[PDB]
Amino acid sequence: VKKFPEGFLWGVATASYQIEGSPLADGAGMSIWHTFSHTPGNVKNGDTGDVACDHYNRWKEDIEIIEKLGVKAYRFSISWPRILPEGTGRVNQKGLDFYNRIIDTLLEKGITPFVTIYHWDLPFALQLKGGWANREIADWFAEYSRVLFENFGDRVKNWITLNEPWVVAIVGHLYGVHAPGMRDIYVAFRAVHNLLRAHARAVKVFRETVKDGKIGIVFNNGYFEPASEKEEDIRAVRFMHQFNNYPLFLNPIYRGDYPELVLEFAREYLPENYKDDMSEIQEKIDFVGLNYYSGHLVKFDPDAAKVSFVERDLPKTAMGWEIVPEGIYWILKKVKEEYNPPEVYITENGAAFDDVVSEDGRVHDQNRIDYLKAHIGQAWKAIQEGVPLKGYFVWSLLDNFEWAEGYSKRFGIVYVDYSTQKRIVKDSGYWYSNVVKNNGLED
Ligand SMILES: OC[C@H]1N/C(=N\O)[C@H](O)[C@@H](O)[C@@H]1O
Ligand SMILES: [Ca+2]
Ligand SMILES: [Ca+2]
Repeated sequence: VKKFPEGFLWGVATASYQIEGSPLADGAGMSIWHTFSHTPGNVKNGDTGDVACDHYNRWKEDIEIIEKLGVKAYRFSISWPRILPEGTGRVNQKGLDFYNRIIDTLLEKGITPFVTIYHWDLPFALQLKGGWANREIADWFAEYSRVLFENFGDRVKNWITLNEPWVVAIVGHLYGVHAPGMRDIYVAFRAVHNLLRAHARAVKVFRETVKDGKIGIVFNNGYFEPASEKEEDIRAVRFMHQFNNYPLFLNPIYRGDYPELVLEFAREYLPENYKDDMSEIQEKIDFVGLNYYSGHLVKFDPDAAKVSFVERDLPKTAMGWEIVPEGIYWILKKVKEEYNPPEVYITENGAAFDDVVSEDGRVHDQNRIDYLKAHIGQAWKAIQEGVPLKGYFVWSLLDNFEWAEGYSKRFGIVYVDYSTQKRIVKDSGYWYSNVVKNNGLED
């Protein structure tokens, strides 16, 4: 048996664009995901968030499923352009109303809300003004955040500024695979820097507006292992960890500069006097959220950021991602070793598999159970070794719009039949309910 600490938080997570649908309802402005997904070629099958899980209408029934499963924390995001259709200026009361109903219902049911302020659905109106490339986004994001704090901070006490700023910056502005779909390395590093500035401004106003609250920030992480003992491969691993994982943002937040290998690689792409902003970027945070899915074997490659991945014969998910549960232990140990944050959450962990509804009307996803069990066990090991891990959130409550992969990839512990919008709790859902009941793993 592996019992967690008594106050441990077990949650499920979603994001607004992935589940809500009705992106233009009730006065909402377009987001960059609306325009990106409506551009032919950008998303598999031409899928969009126009309907998704229809959570905009079905939110009450989905919360009843959270209650049914016995889960006591729900991490969800707020759509910026539902709240401020033009990004700044006009506040849309019906956008506030939508989230107020969710928040009030969660509290009535004793489910703790964790609110992600930004999970990639930037207002299109702000992208026309450069989006994350524009230094002024620190002001725009501070404005938006203040609206949320003033409206919701009486009830919501646990907040996240940004989901995965690395992905926002690099995947959105260097690889061009996510909205706003750009390929410019100078823009991408200015986005990294503005994301830190925006985050820090939001925390600063949080201290004025939610004096009894806690605020943090969420990073994607992978477990990188070297293909050989060659110094060049060891160094390539170090680079991937400093660039792709939490240090890109936590070295600034905790130490006041970007990590060594990031500076070596990218100093020419950063704003000239970027260091002027580092004093503000050090604004104190209450917790760090780490997302974790997969591991990669890495090699130096002069033809590649000089790093290529080496495919391994390891079990994989429907995303093609290698299943390496020890990486969740490694990343937790490493965050403590490097930055010693006072509190850490696993803010996403999960897996996509090819789910089907059998004749019994059930969804038998033993592969998803095995995945979640292995990673939860490794998280438990990290706790035994002193990592201040305070909670774990499964990605996701619901099958949903998987960004550029569209609806083809199912990460839910609840299946969604998109023709009828019927929800079917998967075996992993029943499994996880039992994990919450036992406060850990029982065999
Ligand atoms: O790719 C799965 C999941 N993983 C994520 N980050 O690693 C995103 O936050 C989330 O929106 C996405 O659906
Ligand atoms: Ca109920
Ligand atoms: Ca300064």
